[PDB]
Amino acid sequence: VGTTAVMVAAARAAETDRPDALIRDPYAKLLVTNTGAGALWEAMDAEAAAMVEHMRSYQAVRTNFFDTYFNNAVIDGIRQFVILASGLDSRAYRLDWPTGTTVYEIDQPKVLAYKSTTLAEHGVTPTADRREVPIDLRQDWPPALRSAGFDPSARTAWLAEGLLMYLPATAQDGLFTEIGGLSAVGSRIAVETSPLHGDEWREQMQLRFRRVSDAELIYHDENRAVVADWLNRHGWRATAQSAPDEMRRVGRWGDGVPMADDKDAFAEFVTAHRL
Repeated sequence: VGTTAVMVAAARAAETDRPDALIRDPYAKLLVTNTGAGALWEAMDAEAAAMVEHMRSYQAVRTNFFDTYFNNAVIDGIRQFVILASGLDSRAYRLDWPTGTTVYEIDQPKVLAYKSTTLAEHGVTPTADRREVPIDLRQDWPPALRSAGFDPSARTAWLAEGLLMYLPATAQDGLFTEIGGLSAVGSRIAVETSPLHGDEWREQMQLRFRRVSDAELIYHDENRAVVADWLNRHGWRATAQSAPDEMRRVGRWGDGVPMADDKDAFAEFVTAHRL
């Protein structure tokens, strides 16, 4: 399990522990006790403190956004879901799924094995029809998804959280092309984009974070396609909500964190419907 997947699960666990929790992930603590970096993340001036509060709030708001997306897909009758690079995401376990729902998780086999076994040791299994698809997304993943039972003729809700910023710009295009090729009319996708001008942020976040213990986007590319624009010319109707706009909407934006005035330092949450 990567460092990033642990950190964001730790954030969800931290949110969940509060009385005023925006989201509740009963499985996140379980999942980061059993790696050991959520001891550090569980443990961890104004700018520095504002950075830790931002990490927690951004993850809460992001989680709430994608949860709402899946919940609304369920309401709209969609019964096939795909979580791309599912990591430590516990949505297949914690969200309410109607009978007849299938939820595919695609990620590398060691990540999937860690999550399922860790959850088992705690007596946790899913109620919904959860299907693992062990493959790397930079490789030929569509046949793997199909062999797991995926029906391309059915409406799908796809999720790509915390992924694109860790993929080379050329990989992003190929990913979306494959998704389009597997998507029936009325399918949807929600994705967290890579920030428009956003490698610098991780460094002042790394620096502020490194003072908290005491006590990088290697693929950042100026030529990366804008996601909403790309989807809107490849068979989708796509719109974007900036992460700061979303954080403001629910009263969770702290303007005290460095680069607060730079909306380009933050992801957008793009939602799209297949035409």
